[PDB]
Amino acid sequence: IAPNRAENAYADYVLDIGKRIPLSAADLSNVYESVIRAVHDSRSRLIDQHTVDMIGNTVLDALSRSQTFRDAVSYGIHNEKVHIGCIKYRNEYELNEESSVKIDDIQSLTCNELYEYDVGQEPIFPICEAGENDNEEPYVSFSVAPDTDSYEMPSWQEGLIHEIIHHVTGSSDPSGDSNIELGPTEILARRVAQELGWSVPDFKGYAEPEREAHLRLRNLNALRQAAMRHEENERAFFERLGTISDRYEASPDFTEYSA
Ligand SMILES: [Mg+2]
Ligand SMILES: [Zn+2]
Repeated sequence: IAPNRAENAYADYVLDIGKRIPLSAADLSNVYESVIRAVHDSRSRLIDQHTVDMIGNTVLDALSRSQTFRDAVSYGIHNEKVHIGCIKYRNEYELNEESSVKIDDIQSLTCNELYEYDVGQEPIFPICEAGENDNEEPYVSFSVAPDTDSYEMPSWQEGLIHEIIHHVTGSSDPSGDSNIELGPTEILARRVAQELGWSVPDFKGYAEPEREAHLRLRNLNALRQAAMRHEENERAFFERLGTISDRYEASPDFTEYSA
């Protein structure tokens, strides 16, 4: 009898069961290829090439260097969860209701209104979730990627791994809001981060105020950085973010930014 998917015990269950049938080198090779394909096919729903690359780098690095991630992934493949190669990626955002910002839509946002608000009143929020589309195909929506070498990068990577773990292990977050338990999804993601040398803050609970503040500020900064990357194409940037947030396809070739 397995632990419930929302209890901390579920994390160790997943790893124990996952280690029983390890990915062969050929198995891993094929998973590696499926992820590359999946991420490449995610372009039409990601904000920019940088984010495409970073998602790819992050998942592939985790597969290459983290036994925990490989165990979680193998668990999913052999125990009727999501095969990681089936997962596509998106950068869906949502207007913040409390914001004083006066805009009808994400498309209308400007770099300015993004920088004229600190955490608490920021104009938009990323949607970070493991969901499924109409055809029941799994996707992960997550923050745009922060700049290479940014403070935000390891936390962003750990958070991305977190969402994938939902899919590939079927793990949940804690049922109630807690300051002392992380839940099995976050537990696993933290182990992966530790194995890969991603420096993330040592939080105790999934809903700890410091954790909530950290995430919000990471997201705001990742978004500011992403916008600044496309400073010359400001309208194109927010229009694409809106297109994706409305659940439409944008150019898989990012022609909106083209020289
Ligand atoms: Mg709208
Ligand atoms: Zn979660």
